[PDB]
Amino acid sequence: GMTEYKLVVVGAGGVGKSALTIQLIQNHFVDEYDPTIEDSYRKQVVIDGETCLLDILDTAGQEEYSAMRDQYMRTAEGFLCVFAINNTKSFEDIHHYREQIKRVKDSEDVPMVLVGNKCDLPSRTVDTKQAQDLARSYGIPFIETSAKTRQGVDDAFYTLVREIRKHKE
Amino acid sequence: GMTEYKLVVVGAGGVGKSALTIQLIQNHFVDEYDPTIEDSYRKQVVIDGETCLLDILDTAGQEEYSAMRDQYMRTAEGFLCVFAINNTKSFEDIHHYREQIKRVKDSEDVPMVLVGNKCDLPSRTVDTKQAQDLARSYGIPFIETSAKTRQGVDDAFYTLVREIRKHKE
Ligand SMILES: Nc1nc2c(ncn2[C@@H]2O[C@H](COP(=O)(O)OP(=O)(O)O)[C@@H](O)[C@H]2O)c(=O)[nH]1
Ligand SMILES: Nc1nc2c(ncn2[C@@H]2O[C@H](COP(=O)(O)OP(=O)(O)O)[C@@H](O)[C@H]2O)c(=O)[nH]1
Ligand SMILES: [Mg+2]
Ligand SMILES: [Mg+2]
Repeated sequence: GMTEYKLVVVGAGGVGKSALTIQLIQNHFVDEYDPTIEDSYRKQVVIDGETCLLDILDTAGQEEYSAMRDQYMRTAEGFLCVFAINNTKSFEDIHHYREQIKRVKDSEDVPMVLVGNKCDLPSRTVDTKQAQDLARSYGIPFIETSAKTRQGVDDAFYTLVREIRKHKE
Repeated sequence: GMTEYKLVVVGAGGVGKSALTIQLIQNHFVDEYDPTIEDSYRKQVVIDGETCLLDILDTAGQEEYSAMRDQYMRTAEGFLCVFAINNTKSFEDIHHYREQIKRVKDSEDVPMVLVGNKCDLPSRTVDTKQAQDLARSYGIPFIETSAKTRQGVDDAFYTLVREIRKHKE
């Protein structure tokens, strides 16, 4: 049937993983989303003229057991690694998330996008060059996003889908 | 195996995409064809003395998933972009369709014809020069048609096929 793409959003708490998911799914910005809510979202889209379904797991803290986490991490085809451009710690924490994906997927070639969220905020502590440099080093795309403005949210998810398509071609 | 040309008709609802297809297929003008109906038509024709088959998808621009739509947009060889000369909005909407075509065909060199329909009407708000100028900008032909009078309907479709023949030359 219709192609399904299983995506997982990873990153340090507070970077805007839920705001980005919900912007994509529900086309609105939520100012408060309880940190501990972990859940998956399905949305039909058209990417480069291809009608497909995005199956997205919005991840929370790595403390608590999630039955959903097990299946997705196992079966996921693509990952958004999200940092916040006003959170230096979160950008420093990116290599971790990527090394955990490689280990769980037992593979050095997992489709991934590097996402710098909160581009709507005027004091960046993580600049464009540093983000471009990391992504280049990983051989993945970097996309600047605002969950509040919708800036580049579609771009990030569509770029991961395109990255998955190339992993099969 | 007889040569098949897969054509897709695109444009804003109400420009006469269905009227033009049915004029070509059934050699009559239909005043009432459900705006939301999308389907494909196959018709044997003779172009410049070549007996070929036209496989045309008359698009309705609907939301629900259609495997046939996806197949046609991916496998198509040529596109009619249709506006109505008494519909300024529809001519303004032409760039959107061309950009969708570029994205799905993964190319900036896709056989295309710009079609200005309803030249039987005296209330023209989109003049010949502006249509010629857009087509020149895109590097494609512009053809004036009337589904009701059957003016240039054959010309529109046969012009697209010739454009496809040159792409494959
Ligand atoms: N200005 C701004 N605030 C954002 C953005 N994304 C998330 N936020 C806010 O940052 C906080 C954390 O967002 P949340 O989605 O809970 O983060 P998560 O735990 O990483 O999923 C909330 O107050 C959000 O409203 C963004 O792009 N811009
Ligand atoms: N006068 C005139 N009316 C037309 C012409 N082509 C279509 N129509 C009418 O305009 C409307 C739109 O036609 P339709 O085929 O439904 O457009 P579509 O939605 O683009 O497929 C219908 O009421 C048609 O009868 C034309 O060349 N001249
Ligand atoms: Mg959250
Ligand atoms: Mg129609």
